[PDB]
Formats: sequence, C-alpha cells, structure tokens
Amino acid sequence: TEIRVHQGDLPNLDNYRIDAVAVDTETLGLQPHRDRLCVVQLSSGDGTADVIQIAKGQKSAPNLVRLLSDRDITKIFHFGRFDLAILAHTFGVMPDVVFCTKIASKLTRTYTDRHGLKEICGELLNVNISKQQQSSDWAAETLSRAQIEYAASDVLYLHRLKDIFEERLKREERESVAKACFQFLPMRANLDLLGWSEIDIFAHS
Amino acid sequence: TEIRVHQGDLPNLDNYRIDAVAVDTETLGLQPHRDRLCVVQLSSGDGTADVIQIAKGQKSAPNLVRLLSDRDITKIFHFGRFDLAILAHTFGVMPDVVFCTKIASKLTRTYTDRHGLKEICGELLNVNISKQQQSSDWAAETLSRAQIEYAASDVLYLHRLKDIFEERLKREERESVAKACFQFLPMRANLDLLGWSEIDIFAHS
Amino acid sequence: TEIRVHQGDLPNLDNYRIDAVAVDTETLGLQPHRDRLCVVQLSSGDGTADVIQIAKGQKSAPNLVRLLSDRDITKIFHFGRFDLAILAHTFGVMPDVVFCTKIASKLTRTYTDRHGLKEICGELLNVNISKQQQSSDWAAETLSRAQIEYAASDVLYLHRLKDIFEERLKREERESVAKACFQFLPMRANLDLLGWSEIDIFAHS
Amino acid sequence: TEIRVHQGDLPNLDNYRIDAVAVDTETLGLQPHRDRLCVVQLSSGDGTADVIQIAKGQKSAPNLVRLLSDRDITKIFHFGRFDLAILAHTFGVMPDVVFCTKIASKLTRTYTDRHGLKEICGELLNVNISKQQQSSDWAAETLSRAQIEYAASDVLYLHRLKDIFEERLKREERESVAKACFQFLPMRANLDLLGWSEIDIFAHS
Amino acid sequence: TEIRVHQGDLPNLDNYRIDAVAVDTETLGLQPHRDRLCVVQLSSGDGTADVIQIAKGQKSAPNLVRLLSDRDITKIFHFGRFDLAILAHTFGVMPDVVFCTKIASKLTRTYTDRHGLKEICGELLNVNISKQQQSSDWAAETLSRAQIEYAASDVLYLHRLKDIFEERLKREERESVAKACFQFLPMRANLDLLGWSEIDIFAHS
Amino acid sequence: TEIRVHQGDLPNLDNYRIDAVAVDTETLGLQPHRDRLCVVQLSSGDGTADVIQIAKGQKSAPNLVRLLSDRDITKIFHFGRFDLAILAHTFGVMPDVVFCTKIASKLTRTYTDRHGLKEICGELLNVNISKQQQSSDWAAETLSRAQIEYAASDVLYLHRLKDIFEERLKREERESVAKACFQFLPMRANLDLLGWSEIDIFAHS
Amino acid sequence: TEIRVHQGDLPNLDNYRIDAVAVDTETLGLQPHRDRLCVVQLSSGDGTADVIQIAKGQKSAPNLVRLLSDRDITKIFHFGRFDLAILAHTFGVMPDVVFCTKIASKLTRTYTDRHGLKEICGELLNVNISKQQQSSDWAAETLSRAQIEYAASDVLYLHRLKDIFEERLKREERESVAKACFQFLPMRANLDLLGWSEIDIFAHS
Amino acid sequence: TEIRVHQGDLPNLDNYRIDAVAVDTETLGLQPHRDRLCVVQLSSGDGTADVIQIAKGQKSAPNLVRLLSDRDITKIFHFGRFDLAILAHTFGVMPDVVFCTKIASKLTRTYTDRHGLKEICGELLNVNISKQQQSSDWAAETLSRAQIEYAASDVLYLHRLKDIFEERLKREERESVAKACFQFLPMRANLDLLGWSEIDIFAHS
Repeated sequence: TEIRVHQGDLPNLDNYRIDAVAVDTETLGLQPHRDRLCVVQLSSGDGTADVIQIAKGQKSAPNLVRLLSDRDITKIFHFGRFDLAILAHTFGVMPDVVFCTKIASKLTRTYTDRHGLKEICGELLNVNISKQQQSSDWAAETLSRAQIEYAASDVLYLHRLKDIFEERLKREERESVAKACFQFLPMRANLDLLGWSEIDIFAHS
Repeated sequence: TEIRVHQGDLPNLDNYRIDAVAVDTETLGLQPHRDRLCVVQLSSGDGTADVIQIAKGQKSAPNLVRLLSDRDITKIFHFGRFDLAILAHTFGVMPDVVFCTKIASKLTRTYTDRHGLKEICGELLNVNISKQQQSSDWAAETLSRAQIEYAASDVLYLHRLKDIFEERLKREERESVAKACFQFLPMRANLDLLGWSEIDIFAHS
Repeated sequence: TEIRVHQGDLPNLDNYRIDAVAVDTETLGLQPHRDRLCVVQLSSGDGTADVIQIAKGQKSAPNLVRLLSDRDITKIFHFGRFDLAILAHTFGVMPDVVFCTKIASKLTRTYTDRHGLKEICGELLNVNISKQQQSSDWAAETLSRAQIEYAASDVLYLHRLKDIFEERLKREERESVAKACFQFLPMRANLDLLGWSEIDIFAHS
Repeated sequence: TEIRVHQGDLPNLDNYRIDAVAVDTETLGLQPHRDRLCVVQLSSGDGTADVIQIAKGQKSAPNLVRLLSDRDITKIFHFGRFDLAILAHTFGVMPDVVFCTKIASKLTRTYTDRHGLKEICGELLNVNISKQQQSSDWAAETLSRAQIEYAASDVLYLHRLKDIFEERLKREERESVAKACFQFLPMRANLDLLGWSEIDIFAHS
Repeated sequence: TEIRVHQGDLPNLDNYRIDAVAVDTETLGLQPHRDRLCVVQLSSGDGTADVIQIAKGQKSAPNLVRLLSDRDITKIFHFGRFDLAILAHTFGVMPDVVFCTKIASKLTRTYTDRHGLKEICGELLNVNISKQQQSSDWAAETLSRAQIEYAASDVLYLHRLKDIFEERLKREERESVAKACFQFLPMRANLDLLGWSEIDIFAHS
Repeated sequence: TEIRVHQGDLPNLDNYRIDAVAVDTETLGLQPHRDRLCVVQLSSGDGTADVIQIAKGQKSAPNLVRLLSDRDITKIFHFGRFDLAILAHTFGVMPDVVFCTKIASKLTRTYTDRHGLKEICGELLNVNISKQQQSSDWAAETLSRAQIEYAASDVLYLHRLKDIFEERLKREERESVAKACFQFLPMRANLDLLGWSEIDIFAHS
Repeated sequence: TEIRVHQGDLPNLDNYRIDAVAVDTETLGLQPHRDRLCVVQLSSGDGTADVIQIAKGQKSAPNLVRLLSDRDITKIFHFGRFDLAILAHTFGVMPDVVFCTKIASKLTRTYTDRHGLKEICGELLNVNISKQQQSSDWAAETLSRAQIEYAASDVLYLHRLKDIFEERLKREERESVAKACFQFLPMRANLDLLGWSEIDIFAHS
Repeated sequence: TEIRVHQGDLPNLDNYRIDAVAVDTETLGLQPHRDRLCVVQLSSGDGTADVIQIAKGQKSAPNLVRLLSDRDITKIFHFGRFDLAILAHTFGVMPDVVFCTKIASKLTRTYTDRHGLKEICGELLNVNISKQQQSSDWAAETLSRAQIEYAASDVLYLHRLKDIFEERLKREERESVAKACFQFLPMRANLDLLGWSEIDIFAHS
C-alpha cells in the first residue's frame, strides 16, 4: 500500500474531492485535556492513505480543517466519539456530518457483543487486520515503518464497512435511528469536552 | 387544588390554548411491552390539573393526541425518556418538541448527584412534595382522592422548574447543549421501544 | 383473636372441613437439614388460628399430615418454596395442591420490587402487621404470648390475599401462568431438598 | 454428511415418522421481540439433517408446525428455554413435549460447571464440535457451506445425548425431577415472552 | 454499680478466686502491631467490674497476667480472636482456656445473622446495652465517667450469657464442636499476630 | 458569629497579621475544570469569619492571593487536596505551607473510619455542626443568611482542631510523617489538576 | 506405575504396615450429602498406588476403615477438609491424625498465591502432573486406564511433599502452628458436614 | 553476562564509584514484618550485576548500607515503594535519593495501563525478558543458575530506562512532578512499615 506521510498538514485537497473520507487519530491517551493529538490519518477509500504527523502545540492545519468543515463530505470514523472530541479540542472545529461504524455495529450486529474494529473487519470483509502487539510513543519525531503501516491500516477499510452497514441498516429498517444517532454524536463529543465524559446523560441514574 | 378527572380523553382543548403543557403518565410498571398505561396527567401551569384515566386496550384519544402532536406546544416532562416511550407505544404518536427537567438538572445542578423531582422541587421552589408511602393499583376502576391528588402533584410545578432551569442554562451558557439533548430524547425513547432500553448506544463498552 | 396452642398435633379436623387452609412454619433457621421445624400454624380464614408446637425428633403428626395430603384442599402459603421443603423433610409428605402469595405478587404487583408479606398486607388490605423487633428461639418449651400472637399474624390474612390475587390474575389474564407456577412449586421445593437450593435450574449460567 | 437446505418449510414429513426429533434454531440475537428467527434445524438422529431458512415476516410453516405440535413426538433441545420462546413467538404454537439436554446436564453432570453443548459432546461422546469462526449473518439470502455445516452440527448428536442422559437419570434416581422440569419448561419460555425473562420467578429476591 | 478504676495492674487477686472471669480490652484500633492496648476490663460475674488503665509501653502486669495464665480459670470473651491477640502482643502470654460468646452465638443462634453483643444481650436477657455514640480516645490520661461506665458495661453480662449458651449447646448437641473451636481459638489469634489476619487458613482458596 | 461578606477580595490584611489562617472554598462541583469557584471563607481563629463571594470569570484577588502565597502563614484546610486544586486553578497560585485536618485525623484517629469534619468536631470539641441538607446554588448573586452561616461554620473551628491534632501527633510520635504528607499535599493537588485525579500514583495498580 | 484396582475394600493391609499413608478420594461432586464417594486412592509412598472402587450404597469397608482409624498412622491429604468430610459421611469414621499439604503450603509458600497440587508438585519436585482435560463419570462400572492413572497420580507424590513441607516448617519455625491447624482440621470437616460449610466460624462477619 | 554472587555483603565499593546504582530485592513475600529479605541485586549500569545472599537474622551489611546511605548516589528501583520498605526494615536505613521507573512510567506512558517492568523493557528497548514459570524459594542456601540469572536480569536495564524516562519527562514537562513524587516515595514506604500499607493517605475515602 502507498502511505503518504506529511508534516503538519496536507499540501492540498487534490486527492479529496470526494463524497466521504475515512478519518482516524492517534494520541498520547484517552483524556483530551492531558494527552495531545499526535497523528491524523485520512483515506479516500482507495489503496492509499495520508498520515499527518501533528507537532506539539500546533493549533492550526488549514487544509485538514477545510476537509473537516465541508458539510458536503461525510467523515467516517470508528468510535468517532473520541476522534471528534480530540479533533475539536485541538483545532477548534467540530465536524457535523459523520458516520460511526461502532454505532452501526451496535445497531445491526445484534448477534454479538464484540464491536471492535478487528472483529468487524474479520466478520464483514474476511480481511485480517493485525493489531499492534505493543503500544508506542506516537509523539516520536520519526515514526517507525510499523507505526506508519498500523496508522494507515486503521483507515483503509472504513468505506467498505460503511457500504455494508448501510445495506444492513436498510434491510432491517433502522436507517432513521442511525441517522438520529449520527446527528447527536458531535454533541455527545462536546459533552465529553465540557466535563460529562463519565456520565450517560440519558440514564435514570 | 382543582383536579378534573376524565374518562378516556379530554372533552376539548379549550383549556390548552397555551405555549407549553406539562405531561406525566402512570403505568403498571417500567416495561412498556408488559405494563399498560393507566393514567395521563396534564397541567396548563395555572395551578389546576387534568387527570385522564386510560381504559385497558384503549387505542385512541384524539384530543389528547392532537395536543401531543402539536409542534407549537412544548411538552414538559420529568424524565421524559419513559413517558415518551409509553405514550408512543400506546397512542402511536411520538412527540418531538419536549423539555425534560431531569436532563436540565443534570446539566445545571452539577453540585449534587440527587436529581429526583421531589428534591428539585424542594431546592428550587421550597415546596414540599409528599410522596406515596406505598404503591397502588393505578388500574383500579375508581381512583381514590389520595391517588388523584398524588397524580396531580407530579405536574403542578413543572412550568416553574422549566423557567428556573432556563435561567440556569442561560447563566452557565449550556443552552445549545440542552437543546440538542432534548432534540435527541425522542429517538432515545424510540431506541428503548425497539429493544435497546438497557444499552448506552454511545458507550465504548 | 382466639389462638389455640397445641402440642404435637391437632386433636381433630372438626375445624378444617374447608376448601382452603392457610399454612406457615417457624424453624431454627433456613437450612432444613440442620434447622428443625418448631411450629406449624393453620387458619380456616374465620379469624382464628391454630398454633401447633412440634417436638424435637417428632416424626409423625397424623391429623396435620391428613390435611397436608388432602388433594381437595388448597394449601395457601407466603413463599411456600421454603415451607413445602421443611414440611416434606420433617413429615415425609409433600403437598401437591398449593397457592403461593409471593409468586402471585410477582405476577401481578409488577409496579413494585417489594413482595414481602408486610407490604402486601399494608397495600392490599390496609392491615398493619407488626414484625418482631428482635428474634426468638421458637424451640422454647413454652412460647410467650407475644411470640404466639406474632406467629398467628402470619396466617390470619392469607385467604383474603388469595381472593384479591385471584381477582388480579383474572384481570391481567395470567391465570394459566400462575397455575403452572403453582404446579411446579412442590418440585422446586424437592429440588431444594435434593441439593439444588442455590441453583436456578432454568438459568443459562 | 447430507444436509438438505430449504426455504420456508419442509417439502413433506416423509423423514419424520419417528418418536423424537432434534430441533435447534438460529436467530439474529437473544431478544425474540427484536431479533427474528432465521434458521430451523431438524434431525431424525441419523447422519443427515434438515436446515430450513425462514423468510423475514414469515408467519406460517405448516409441515414443520405439525411436527412441533405432535404430542407423540418428543422435541429434543439444548437450552430449549430459548428455542421454545422464539418458535412460539414466530409461529404461534408452543411445543409441550420436550427434552432439554442442558437441564439434564445440570441434573446429572454435578461434577462440572461447564454445561455447554461442546463440552457435553466432548466428554460424553468423544466427539469434537468445532464452533463458529465468527458470528456470521444468519439472515443472509444464501448461507455459506461453513454456516450450513455449523447449523447441522447442532442437531446431529442430540439423540445420542438424550439416550445417555436418560440412563444416568435412572441410575441416579432423578427421572421424576427431570420429567417435572421438562413439563414446566414451556411455561418458563412463555414467561420469557411475557416480560419476565430477567426474573427467577421462584427466588426469594 | 461499682466500677473500680486502676492504673497499671490489679492490686491483688482477692476478688478473683473464681472459676471463670469475663475479659475485654480497648485499644487505639484494630491492628495490634500499630494500636496499643489502653484498657483491660474484668468481671467476676457479680455486680461490679474492674477497669485497668495500661500505660504506653507497659510490658508487665503481673497480677492480671497471673490471672490470664491460670489454667483453672476460664477466660470469657466476646470475639476473643482480637482480645487474645492484643493481650499476647502486649504482655507476652497467650491464654489457653477460653470461651467466646461469638462462636457460641454462631453455633446456636442459627435463626439470625446478627451476632454482636448488643443483639445477643437484648434477645437472651432482655437487657438493653446502650453503646457510645462516638468513638473516643481510650489513651486519654483521665477516662470520663461515661467512658468508664461503657467499658465496664462490656463485661458485666458475659457470665450469664455463658450459662445460657452452654444450655443451648447441650440442647442442640454441639458441645464437642464448640469445645474444639474454643481449644483452637488461641492458635487462630497467633496466626493473626504472625501475619495471616486476612486469610481463612482452612479455605479452599 | 460576626460574618463579614465581601465581593472579590478582602479590603486589606489588617485582620490577618497572624501565624495561621483557616481556609475553605465553595464551588459548583467536584471538577475544577468545569465547576467554578464561588465562595472563599477565611478565619483568624477568632469568633468572626470573612466570606468573600467570587464572581464568574474573576482572575485576580490580590489581597487573598497575598495571604495564600505567604510562606510565613500556615493555611489550615479540611481535605485541602480539593481547595488547593481549585484555588490554584482559579488564581494561579498554589499554596505551599499547609496543614490538613483530614490527613491528621487519618494519622491519629485510627480507631474510626469516619473522618469528616462534622464527626471530628463532635468528638474533639463537643461542637455540633448542622449541615444544610439542602445543597444550594452557591453562585447566586445574593447569598441567604443560612448560606452565610453554613459557609462560616466550616472555618470557625479549624485552629482548635489543629492544636489538638498537633498534640496527638506529638503523643504518638508521628510528627515527621505528618510533615512529609503536608509537604507533598500541594503536589498531589497539582497532579489532580494535570489529569491524574482518579489515579493513586503510588499504587501498584 | 503399578496400580492395583480393587472392588469394595483392600484384600488385606500387608502393604500398609507403615507410619504414613497418602489418601485421596473422587466423588460425583463437591456436596457430600448429594454426591456419593466413588473411588479411594491409597499409597505407601513407593512407586505403586491402590485404587478402590466404592459401590453405590456401600456402608462399610473394613480394611480401609482399619487404616483410617489407626492413630499410629498419619493420613496425608491435599485439601483434607473435603476428603475427611466425604470419608466420614460414607463410612462413619473421622480420621484424627492427618497432614494436609494445602495448609502446609499456605503456611510456607508465602511467595505465591497458587497452592494447588499441580503448582506445588511442579515447583517442589520438578514433576509435571497432567490433569484431566475433561471431567469424567467416576461412577462408571469400568474405569479407563487413563482415568485410573489420573487417580493414581494424586497420591504418588504426597510423601515427598510432606517431607519437604516439614523441613520448611522447621526452617521458618512454624511447626506448632501447623500441628494445631492439623489438629483442628477434622473438626472443620465435621462443621462442614453439620451445615456450616459456607461459614468461616472464626471470622468477625 | 557476569554475575558476582556474595555472602552477606559486598567486599568493597570498588565497582560502585558511580553517580547512580540500580537496586532490587527478593524476599519470601510481600509483607516485610513476616517475610524476610533473602537476596539483594545491584548494578553499576554496565553489563554486570552483583547478587548478594542475605542470611536469616542478619542485621548489618556495612558496605551495602554505606552505599544505600550515600546521598550523592541515586538508587534506581522499579516499584521502589516495596524495596525501600524491606531494606529499611531489615537494615535500619531508609534511602532518600531514589528514582522509580514505575512512577515514571505512570507519568509518561499514559497510553497504556500496563506499567510492569516486562512491558516497559519490551516497549522501550525491544529486549525480551523471560520470567520464571512460577516463583521460587529465594531462601535456599545455594541459588540455582536460573535463579541467579533471573535475579540479575531485573537490575541490568534500569539505567537505560532511567535515561529514557528522564528524556520523556523533560519532553512532556513533568520533571518537577516526578521530582516531588520521588521525594515523597521514601515516606510512602515508611507509612507502609508503620501500618498504613492498605491506605491511600490522600484519598477522600
């Protein structure tokens, strides 16, 4: 696979005049206020991916942010609740046209309790994703080849998954449910940033 | 306290030419598929209430349902997640313009973990609500006077709470958060009806 | 109330030529293999009760056992799962025509999670049962008056409860469910005696 | 291994003029109100099995349903509590002559806590059951060969297990216990359909 | 009631020419290695008690310790597991003739799960023990009168309890079990001193 | 007591030329990043207290911060872990000469597990603190008299507690332990602000 | 591995004129009142073992019981708490001179939390025990060779373990602790038979 | 590798004229009051290590203790909380210049919750340490070759880890936090020795 590695931002949007872009992030941890965004991955759904290393203290990435803001382009995530939070905290823009394969999995793969990306890719595409056998310092000045391949591998399959999940949501007549969930997901992320990350706001207690 | 008790439906909406109506329900239990709707309470905020007994197997209540469907009238609930579910299950109409005092409490009364209606009314209005010392047969053919007064007490104060909560949401600058939560609440209730009542659809696990 | 106290057995069945008898027991504890039966209580529903003190090592109680065996008389219990076990373990006869107010409560009082006898009697009859504020031996040669009255209070109201629960079971269309539960209850007690007292035999795990 | 795959129903009952039939199901999940019946598997106890694909919204399967309601034919299940529930919900007929290998295991294999079908077949028959390599889409229009073979494997051994268990139920003198449990099992499944699926109806709490 | 308060040790054993003595202690906490012995209380079973203040770092109390080591005198404790440990840690002598009302309660009062001294005295002697409403500094140079009376109240009733528990142990044919438990109790206390305070040494895991 | 209420800051430090000042805060909740500081309370150890209401968005309080920064003045807190965190978050200055009555209680009152201020004041001083039991909105523009009295009550007694705790720490030879804990406490609060508030940094796991 | 299999009893005691015998049992489960004794294994400590099949309903085994009753012969068990209980329940004799390798392990192998026989034999002897990969029917008329060998492996190594544990107990000066524990172990087993199997009789709660 | 094994103490400090020494211990268990220190491992950070066997009852090791006391030499531990406790308990000297790789990991490796030495060495150095298959008797008079190699492997890499963690702490600007944690760590160990080993002294509860 071809993986293009960039510093700071995309050079241009020539490769992203499309209807949907797959998006993922890597960080130093699960807490956006402590653990900075380190790498952002994008894919057009073809056999290539873009991996953008983000510098410490970087507040802007103009081309990427133009992609994130374009209402005409659906951003595909796996568990977008986190990626939306860290992206909004880092660059100040919250995407509002999104698709999340984890919510879709919870709405369609009702015969299992395993909704991780590895299990989804294995079941839906017969593609074997190999997951890192160790964690690493994503803030390293120079990423290893294994890191680059793993980061690109996290976005290469989201288009095919979205297509399959759209077929399943149509078959079982749950399209409007998913649509409402996706509409609320950015605000769920905002609730996380504001301090309710450990609270199910809709629960009785 | 004037409490008007009706069988089946309101006679008309002459008392409900207003911008917001407080709504509550009573049932035989927490599971809409097993436990039928027994009582619906309404208040215009003028210190009076309407208590409508719903018959077993009743499928229609055109005047009440006309009120519930009117998008120009905000329906105020406390923990509307349940009431919306049972109302939609019973009458086939899902309200889509709502305000929930429990979500508002969780978004504003951040200094406590106790969000029940009795406590909210106590703190915000210095009004003492006396709650039943046991449960009762809400399906009884004739409700007792104590039952009627208890049922009306659940709607008499929701307008005043909504006014106060709106002041607090404005003060802490969380109005758009609450608006998005209320917009999603009917779909959360629908998700409950469809079989996800025990699942936080946005959680990682 | 007149409470007649007997040693070992009823003198005769002159007071029990009836269709239903209320039954309760008092033991040295919850484990029938260790904790012996001490008292058996009966009521015809006429507001009087018989309290039969059972001696240590007693193997027979012929008049009582004739009552327990008579298929034309329904035995009413509250949580008969236990009483059936201790009676069968002590006298060798398992009743097979029974009614249990706890199962009936779980099938009809779906609006609460409190199914104890005190709450049922309070909510269904407005009768205040006063429960012992301390424990007792019950193996005492001579029971106190307070002890005798506390024991009688457990059988004095079961007929009225059975009548009301039968009305509710008919109303909610659960008569055949209750009948099957009562038909299985003696075997559930037998399973307890055989060693499965801590196992839900129908659970997946 | 001959596996005949059908859509909707058996062509005839020529293969099922027998005293007992092994039955299993596959669904979209564990909740009958949400997750539809997708496959029914049958076996005569021979080296072949019948796999019947059930269409979405299908209300009738007359030849199969005649088999399910034939009181002269024992239906053998593993954990029939579920299969009975989904079958009764889908076709409106509750079988009432059943044998469950999981209840039998809990009554006889008291030296282990693993009562799943794989462990039982391994210990009792030295047969190696290979389980699904993923939780596939049982609602697929065309089942894969792996799916068909896995579905058949669930019924091929239930006759031999039923035979062995009935020797250890007579050896350990538990025949009447097992018979009563099997007689109650359809009502346990009905209770599941009515809304008590999470409730041990016989427990103290 | 007469309470004699002493510094360091009894002046003599003139009041303790008896076959059994009730013993209790007070400390700065539950961990003998950190929390020193502050008070020891004794009673002959009559209407008076002796309360002995132990100084910080005190290693010897010859008259009291003489009493503790006299094998012709049974030492009565409530939950002697603790008192034996702290006494041996402080004075270097482990009593080996003991009676514990907590073990006796667990072996006889099988109809309850509350085995504390207050509950025992109330049920077996209709005596109301009033327990201090706030812990206090038992190491204070001068004990208050209320403190002294509480400390004495903890030993005044143990003889009467021992007599009743012995009657019950004979009645229920558990004398040899209880005797063997009391014989083992000092070694359980030694195990506590050696570092096994959180381990049931007889448990499977 | 005389309680002087101020907006924003002390007028001067004329009342605080002292060696130790008692400090407490009130906020909108437990999470410093979400819940703003609303009230700061101070006491010289006399019979009066100062209550300074802090406005939304206030960044500066020069007289208060002079007191908080003065290394020659010990700041007495109860559970200073929180107050230090919120003070440093609000005004940008972390006090570094502190005494915490809760740590001292945990180091000296080893005979109890209840270390709250009400219980400590009750035991050590025989002073009854009455708690609001209401939990009001401390950000209100005008505080009620009850709010002012409750807020002052939290600082009026800390000097007397500090004196007693110092006596006990000397008696049990734990002075250097307390000194080390107090020296680390500001860094524990900083760790809370940085994102480790739910992590015991010294735990094995 | 000479293994002699017998029916009912040893033919004689010619192989057991020794000072310590390794003993183990197999049953149909963990509950002696429900699960009968099926096999008894004995070893003189040499390279051979005796495996005695016990018949259903068998009440006597005179030669075995002669061995179990002999006070001059130490019975070595691993987790003798169970074996003593089932032996006493089956044959009516409680051994009173015992050694348990699990208690010894808990008193000496303080550097691990795994006290099972496999771990002990592996660490202390470098002997690899391969345990049953599936439970089995120990009541089978004919045991398989693999089954018999598994049964023999449980007694073949206990003498060597006892020798090592006694040396280690001497090294850490815990001989009298172990002796007292072994003396109490038969009464712990009796307590299990009487109904306290789930209770640590020495715990505070 | 070169591993020098000594009895009692180092002969001299000729190999330890360095700024920092890696230190680890092995014991008979986790409780210093019960489980004696058995082995001490030292490294200069080069490819060799010293392994010192400590005798039972040994109170002094002058050269080792001289090293531990020298404030110009930083002692590197992994989870030094334990080693500091056991060293001070055994030799009476509490080191006060320390670096702990577990605290450093918890302050920098925020992207994982697994902070054990094996994981750290695997991630940071790509060195695979193979750990024993169980624990072992570290009190043996003669250690095995496998024991000696396993013990040396625990100190051989701490210098390289300290260098990497120090670079990361500078990078993420947490140097002063780490320094304060390390300054408090010896007092945390002292708190463990004094009896607060199970208590987070800074927690609210």
